[PDB]
Amino acid sequence: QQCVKLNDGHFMPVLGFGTYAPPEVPRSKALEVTKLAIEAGFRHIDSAHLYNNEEQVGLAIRSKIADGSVKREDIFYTSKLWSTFHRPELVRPALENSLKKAQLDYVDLYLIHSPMSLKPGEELSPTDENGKVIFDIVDLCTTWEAMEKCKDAGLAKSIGVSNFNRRQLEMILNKPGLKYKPVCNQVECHPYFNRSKLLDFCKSKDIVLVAYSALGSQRDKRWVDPNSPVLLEDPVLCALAKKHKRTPALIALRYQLQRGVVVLAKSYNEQRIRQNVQVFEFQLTAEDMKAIDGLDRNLHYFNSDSFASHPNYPYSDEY
Ligand SMILES: NC(=O)c1ccc[n+]([C@@H]2O[C@H](COP(=O)([O-])OP(=O)(O)OC[C@H]3O[C@@H](n4cnc5c(N)ncnc54)[C@H](OP(=O)(O)O)[C@@H]3O)[C@@H](O)[C@H]2O)c1
Ligand SMILES: CCNC(=O)CCC/C=C\C[C@@H]1[C@@H](/C=C/[C@@H](O)CCc2ccccc2)[C@H](O)C[C@@H]1O
Repeated sequence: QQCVKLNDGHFMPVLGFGTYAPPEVPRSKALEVTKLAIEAGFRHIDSAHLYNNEEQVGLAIRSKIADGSVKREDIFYTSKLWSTFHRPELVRPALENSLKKAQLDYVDLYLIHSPMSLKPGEELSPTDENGKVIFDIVDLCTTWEAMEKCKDAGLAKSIGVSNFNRRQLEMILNKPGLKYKPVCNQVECHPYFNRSKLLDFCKSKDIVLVAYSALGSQRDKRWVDPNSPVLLEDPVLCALAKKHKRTPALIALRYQLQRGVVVLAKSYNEQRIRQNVQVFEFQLTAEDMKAIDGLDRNLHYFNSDSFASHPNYPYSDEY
């Protein structure tokens, strides 16, 4: 397992474990799978306030340190600030609670989960009588400045963003008095949505692209595009799998690794968890890479169309 140096000087394992699982999955599973992930070789763990699993994931991390398997410095742990906590005065308090939940002194990375602000309050998804999500209006530069203060204090080793498009990134990059550039931009990235233009832009600013839904997505009927094709069923990925004697998932992950993208992989299956670390055991040829590049269809699995009205909807621009 290799790492990538952040514009922070910090190192980020290029292979990360995705801890999100739908609410139907017992909260107890997050604890077991994260430990299995660690034992399998994962050193980068991705969590968030939205996942409602920080206590478990954090406990899983501390259990692996306690049993002497790893050192805190060996694990790269990240959490995120939910959209209902974008308001400046709510940022540090959010990070501290996340730290308390995980029982950690610092988070390796803290991200602004999404540029789309939501009504502050208790609800993760505040909605009106019509089931419509209530938006909020916040200057993300102030959210970022609060983010910087958390790094100043040592609560976060690095800080970055997620789901930002070029315009939104430039906004932070061009902010006067900027103290810290985001070390990354975690976005949806897979062969059907390879984000080539955004990727090249991020590299030009020394911002690493971290891919999520890299194995497709979990395809939750509540949140996925019903008409979207199944990535792991792709005939090209499957042909490549056969050629390399690997799996479509391994092919999709390796693709990201070779174009300089940090890849996340969520699995709550012990055998698939262990299979996923095999992404380091082989490599795709330039022609393999070329064929995969051609699969891009600007497809995002998240069925967000109903939020395109949000002024900060990231998918309104080319990239
Ligand atoms: N910031 C954001 O907006 C955002 C959005 C979405 C996700 N994320 C993060 O990124 C992670 C990954 O994204 P995602 O949740 O869409 O998941 P994903 O990694 O695209 O999910 C892959 C799905 O494929 C299956 N899988 C895993 N390894 C496999 C293998 N070797 N062969 C065949 N199937 C395999 C898994 O099912 P099994 O569990 O059955 O193995 C899993 O549900 C999340 O856990 C989360 O931490 C961030
Ligand atoms: C467009 C790019 N994606 C983004 O920014 C991130 C969108 C939020 C993260 C994940 C998408 C959904 C989650 C849905 C959450 C909704 O309740 C709130 C969505 C929302 C609407 C308006 C403003 C902020 C958030 C669900 O838990 C599982 C599924 O994965």
